[PDB]
Amino acid sequence: VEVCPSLDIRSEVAELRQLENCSVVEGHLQILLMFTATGEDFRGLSFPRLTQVTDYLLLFRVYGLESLRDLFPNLAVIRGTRLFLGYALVIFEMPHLRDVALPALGAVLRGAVRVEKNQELCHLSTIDWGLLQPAPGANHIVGNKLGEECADVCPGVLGAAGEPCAKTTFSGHTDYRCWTSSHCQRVCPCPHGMACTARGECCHTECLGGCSQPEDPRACVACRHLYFQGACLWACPPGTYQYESWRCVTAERCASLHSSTFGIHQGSCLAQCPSGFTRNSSSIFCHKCEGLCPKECKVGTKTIDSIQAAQDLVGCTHVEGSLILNLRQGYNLEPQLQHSLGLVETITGFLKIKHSFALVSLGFFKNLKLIRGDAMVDGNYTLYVLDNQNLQQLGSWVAAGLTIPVGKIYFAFNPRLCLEHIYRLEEVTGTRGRQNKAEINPRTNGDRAACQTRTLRFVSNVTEADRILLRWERYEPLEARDLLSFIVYYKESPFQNATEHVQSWNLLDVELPLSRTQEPGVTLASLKPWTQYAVFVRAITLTTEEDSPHQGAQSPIVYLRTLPAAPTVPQDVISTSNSSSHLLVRWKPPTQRNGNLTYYLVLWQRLAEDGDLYLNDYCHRGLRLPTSNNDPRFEAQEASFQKKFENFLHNAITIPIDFEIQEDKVPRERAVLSGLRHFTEYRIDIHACNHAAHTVGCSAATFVFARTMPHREADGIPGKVAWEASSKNSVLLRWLEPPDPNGLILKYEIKYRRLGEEATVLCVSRLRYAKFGGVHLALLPPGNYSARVRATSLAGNGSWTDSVAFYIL
Amino acid sequence: VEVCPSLDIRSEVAELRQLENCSVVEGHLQILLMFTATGEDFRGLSFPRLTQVTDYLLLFRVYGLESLRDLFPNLAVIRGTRLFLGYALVIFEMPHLRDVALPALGAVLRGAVRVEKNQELCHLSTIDWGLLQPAPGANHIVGNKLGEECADVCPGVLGAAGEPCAKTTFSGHTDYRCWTSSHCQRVCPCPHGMACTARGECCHTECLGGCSQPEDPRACVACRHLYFQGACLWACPPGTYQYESWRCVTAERCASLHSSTFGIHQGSCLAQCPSGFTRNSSSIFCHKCEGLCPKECKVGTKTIDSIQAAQDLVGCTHVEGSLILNLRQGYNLEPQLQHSLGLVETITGFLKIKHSFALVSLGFFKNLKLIRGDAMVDGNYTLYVLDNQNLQQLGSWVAAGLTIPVGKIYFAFNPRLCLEHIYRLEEVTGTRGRQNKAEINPRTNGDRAACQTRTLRFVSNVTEADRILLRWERYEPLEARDLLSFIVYYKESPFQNATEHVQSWNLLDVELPLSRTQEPGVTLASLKPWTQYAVFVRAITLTTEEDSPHQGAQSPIVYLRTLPAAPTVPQDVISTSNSSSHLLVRWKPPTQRNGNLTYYLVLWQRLAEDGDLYLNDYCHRGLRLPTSNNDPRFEAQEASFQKKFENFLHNAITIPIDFEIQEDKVPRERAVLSGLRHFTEYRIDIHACNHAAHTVGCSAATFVFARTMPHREADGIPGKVAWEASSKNSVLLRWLEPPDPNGLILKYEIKYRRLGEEATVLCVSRLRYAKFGGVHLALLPPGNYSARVRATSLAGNGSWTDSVAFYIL
Repeated sequence: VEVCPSLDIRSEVAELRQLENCSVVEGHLQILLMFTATGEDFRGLSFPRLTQVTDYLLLFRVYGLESLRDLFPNLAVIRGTRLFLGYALVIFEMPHLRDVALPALGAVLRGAVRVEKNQELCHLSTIDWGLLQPAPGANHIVGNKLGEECADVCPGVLGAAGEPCAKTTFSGHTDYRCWTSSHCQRVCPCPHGMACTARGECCHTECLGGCSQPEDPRACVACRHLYFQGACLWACPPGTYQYESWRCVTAERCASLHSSTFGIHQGSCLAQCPSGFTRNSSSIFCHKCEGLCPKECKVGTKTIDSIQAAQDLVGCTHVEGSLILNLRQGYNLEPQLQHSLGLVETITGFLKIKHSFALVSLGFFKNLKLIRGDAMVDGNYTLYVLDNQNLQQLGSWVAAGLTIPVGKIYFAFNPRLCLEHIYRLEEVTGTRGRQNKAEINPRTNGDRAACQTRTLRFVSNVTEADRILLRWERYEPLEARDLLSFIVYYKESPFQNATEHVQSWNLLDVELPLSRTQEPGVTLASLKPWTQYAVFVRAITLTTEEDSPHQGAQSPIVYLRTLPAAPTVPQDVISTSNSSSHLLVRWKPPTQRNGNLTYYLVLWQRLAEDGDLYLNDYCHRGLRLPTSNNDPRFEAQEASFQKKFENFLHNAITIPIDFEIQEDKVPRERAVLSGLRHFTEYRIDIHACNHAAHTVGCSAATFVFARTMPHREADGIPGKVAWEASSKNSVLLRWLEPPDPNGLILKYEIKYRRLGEEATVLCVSRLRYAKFGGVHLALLPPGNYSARVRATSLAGNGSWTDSVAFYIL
Repeated sequence: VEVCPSLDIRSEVAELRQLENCSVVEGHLQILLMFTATGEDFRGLSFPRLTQVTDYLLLFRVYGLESLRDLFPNLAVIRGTRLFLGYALVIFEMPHLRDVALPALGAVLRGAVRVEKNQELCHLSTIDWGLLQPAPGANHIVGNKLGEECADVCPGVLGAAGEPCAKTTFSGHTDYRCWTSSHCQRVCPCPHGMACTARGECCHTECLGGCSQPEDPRACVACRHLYFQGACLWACPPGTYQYESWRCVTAERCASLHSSTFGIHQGSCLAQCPSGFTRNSSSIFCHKCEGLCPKECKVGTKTIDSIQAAQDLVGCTHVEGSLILNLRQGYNLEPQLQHSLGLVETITGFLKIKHSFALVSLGFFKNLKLIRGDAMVDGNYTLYVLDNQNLQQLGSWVAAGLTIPVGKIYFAFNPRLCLEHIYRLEEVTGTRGRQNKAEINPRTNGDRAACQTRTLRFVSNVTEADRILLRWERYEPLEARDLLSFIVYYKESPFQNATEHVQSWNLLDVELPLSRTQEPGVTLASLKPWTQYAVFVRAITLTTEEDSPHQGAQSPIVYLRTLPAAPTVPQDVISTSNSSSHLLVRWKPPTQRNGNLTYYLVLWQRLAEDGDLYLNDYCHRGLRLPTSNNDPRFEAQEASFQKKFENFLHNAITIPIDFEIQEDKVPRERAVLSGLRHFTEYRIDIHACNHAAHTVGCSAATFVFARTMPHREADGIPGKVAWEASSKNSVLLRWLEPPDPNGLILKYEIKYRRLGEEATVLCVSRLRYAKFGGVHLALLPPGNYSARVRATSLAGNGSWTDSVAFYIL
């Protein structure tokens, strides 16, 4: 019945009293921030006549509210046309709340239900939103009281208050459905979407929530689809039109309800027609737009100071007022402004542009056509461009596109706006005799900048490893004085796309020589080898004469490439041995390729064992034997030291040409070395390479030391150990040295023992063995003895050999 | 004998051949980067006559070098006057090296020894640097071959080559000292610092390394302190002077050895006198400087493009040439340039300054006094200042400090340099009629900028929570046209120190109104509450007239403070209960104080237990009982939701004014609550506060829920359980309810059993107990029975009571 628009209530229980004359809310109902409220105030407060909310219901921090069983005892239908971030029912941070208690709630047509952060509210898990919501899968009910902490008691089940009611399943829990401990959900047997009554018989289909009589559209308490004159209908009668997607009102009635921009397109009296539809003065029909929507925006004198300030005028076509641009802190604002401004076609007031240090061009007014100037600046000025430090192009809204009915233009203190553009604008405007001098006079605008940009062509280029010399043709300063100097912009551009005038570039001044020959030239230095550089030049040609054509000149962006140099040393060289005659090497590409990497030059050299291990006794002073490589591969002073030695290595180059260095070339970053000796150390040099036949050469070495795996039977003693007895209790035992041991042999451990007793061992060094060709045994009891021999090499212990038996008498 | 200056050898074994005519090196000997070298080349190469190196010895990547026993068989003394980063002997990354082998090395007077990354070099740990170095604690010997991997064999100990030698301790290892397997260290018994001979008798004290005859200074092979004519002396004879800290040469001899800037101060013929000493044309004595050192620097035409380019001229006083300044990319270069330039007093050539976009002032020439202009720019120009976009002050090198003998000055295209400074410079120079017009004419320099800075005083200030209104006195534009507008710089400065003109400031343009009243004014907005802002204003007053005094005006930096507002909600509230009647609360300060925090308002409210737990049976459908608080304290859609509710709370304020809210004020960020009930829940609201008597008020609540600890004996049943028998086998057992249970009682578990058999239990709800005041027992065999009762509350189980005995017949 009553319109009752969307309303918000805060801070006062008395403020709640604006719902006495309310029946259905044509919006959203918000109740929030109730600090000075107790249970006594809410116990005696009720709104029984409220029965429908259109948009959504929000409750937030309403102190002292125990339950909603008294506030909304008849709230049946929540339309949910407009959603609070997708939620039609929000109950957030509500102390003293215990149960939702909406016994008369029939359905929620659209929207999710969010009930979060109510540490005292429970009695929620005992209800199903399936009968209420069409999709109760979007509900977000977390943070409340623990479900098992409170007993979700419905009037049935146990010895509760009284008569029970129906039970339903929501998420596999076929349990009783109850709102509170006294009132439970009204569930009646009939197909979905049909309100019922006290008798239980479900009413007419168009009914929603409840009804007074069965099978009667006029008896509905809330029309499901459309409402009109106490009747429920699928669509409005032909004499009416839809409103708020929930009621029917005549064209005049809905026109009065919105009392200029409202429209009734497609059977719906909306506040504004959507894109492509508009109306001006005819009957209230949103007809199709021709090619665009002529949106009209009204501002008195809108001052623009940034992109956001101009974002208000987006989509505007006819501006009813004046514009005052002032953009000093921005940068590259042309695209953003063109996004915001540029659909404007007519400006009723003046246009002014002051102190726009960031406005390179006025090209964001492409569709600007008319400046009527009904309201104009003091002194009778319509276009007022003043103090623009760098404004060159002035845009393309010229050549009969413009017309200015009344007022004069005023260009002052625009140094980089040469007078040809302003004179062209005056010519195409059609008003020339309206103004006078001192308004477009020179000495303030038109100097400095150029009008006709000439072209300077590079004559000579020389490229070095870290230096580029350029020479362009000499450009005479036309006018005699015309003090000029060139400025070269050079930057590092990996690709062949670059933009002029814009920082990223490197600027370098060059004064031209005073002669006819020896063109200006320039020598860029400190450039990385094999790097593409974008270079161009520009003439400054600043002059002070009154009437003179500036005619600045510049050059196209040209891309040059420096000569390649030797690359850096390979990094992280890892060597391993998976066999007794093979080596595997891996590494990483150099940190500075300095060209196109082609391959890696790998050299390996066999290293002879040091003479230290040869001539000395090893029966005493044992050492830690070397092990084969098994690497798993499947502060300021120190830094200065490494930096100095890196600078030393920077000048190191390599010409790609028991001790014999063997070389190979490997395309990938991994190498396999074969044909190596067993248990012999090798030094590996790895140099990254590129096109070095004509270049300085390959990189420097990154040598590592790798030892191959020992052989299993390289220590085996050839032949059989021989014996020679003597009459003086001594015996000589002779055995031949192994032919190819693991590097070298160290000692001989001979095991001898008399038959029956324990075993004895003896260590003999190489010199002692070679002195007599074997070992001597003396001062032993007579009898039959047995002896065994074994060789020991750098790899480790050898293999025992066949025993020899001798006799002593 | 031979001078043999410091030399570096690279890349060629033949390049090593520059030491045949060398006896003592007057510098450092570097041997590095020997790629194409094998052991055969070095086996037949020796330098027996080299016996001393002054600075240091460096070896780096000399392939094929096995030992230095043949390269330097007589190198005895390393002076170490100049150190390679503190090291006198460096051997880095040396493949094929096996042993250092410096048998004749006597001592290293100064410097550490570094031997790193020699995977094949060993035979180092068997030597002591104590007899060689005065402090062998600075040695850095890591990364070589493992000490235990190779046998440090000296000619003694085991069955080595031959005659042994002495043993010494270095780091607690009293072991033999040996250079190689054939030659060991020469150690002779005598006090330190005394060379000995083959006989072993230590020679004269002045001897070092070795000697030919004992007790003879003329027999030394290398003089320890000073050398002169084959004699070793502590100091030079009076007819000579020191050189390189190692020899004596006459004044004429050392003058010829340095053949202009050399000096012989304090008995040492140095290449240049230190700070405070200099000589010009007299005898070669570095006398004391008067107040500064007149360092003279010669440059032809030095072009400066950055601070580093000007750092060459540091410390220069008399510049012999011309200077061409060009600083376009820098910022705030005045201090750095004053550090570099500023000691210059005379410039023989011209001075030119072109395109210096970063040169605000010429104040970095404080000591500049004369510009002779021997070499001068074309057109007879000595001072050539051109195209300086923002150059105002021109420095303080004026007022008779300057004089220009010949040439003219030329100031052009300096917009921000008003003509008064240039005219003053011309007046103090003394040359006015030398020049003419078109060289200091207006229309290029002197416009835009001001000369006499006026003062604008703020008239009115109004401060709001997030808005500041200012009004300053109206400044008429003197000259009629004089188009002017004010610019206000405002920034957030916590303290009262700030610098003008410099970005950090926020710029805002203000056009002055066209009237006599209503001073210009400005309204800064979007400002944080209770934040100090530095504000000042500046008049632009740009004009185009020929002869007019610009007379710009600005205002002093004034600091304003905005009004305070309510603070944010306290964060991270943690509540706990350490007792049955106390609560402890902690939190954190608000993220935005919005003033000076004074205290926290803490409210607590007792929460009654929900009526759900009262009227329902608890013998079935058990729940999870609540637990007392024991907290240990010793996506886009969600974010938008929280943001919207934070915006809702932003307008929430709190006036600092079974259900009773009790309030308190706490200065610290922690509160203690006492006098609470046992096992009763409490809601705690915490609001940060500040001076809110006149402000909008305190912050919003941050309530938490806390339950006190349960009482130990609150469930105890008062009195004694009574019994009443009946003739129909039934008995009634009555017990009184506990007076103050933990919240509420839930059920009664009564335990009864016949004497002899097992025990039985029975559950009774509150309603059943209250129906008859107790429990009933029926249908039991006759006999003497005993029963016990217990109470159960929300906290948990209670305490058992005294039993009651009854009889059935």
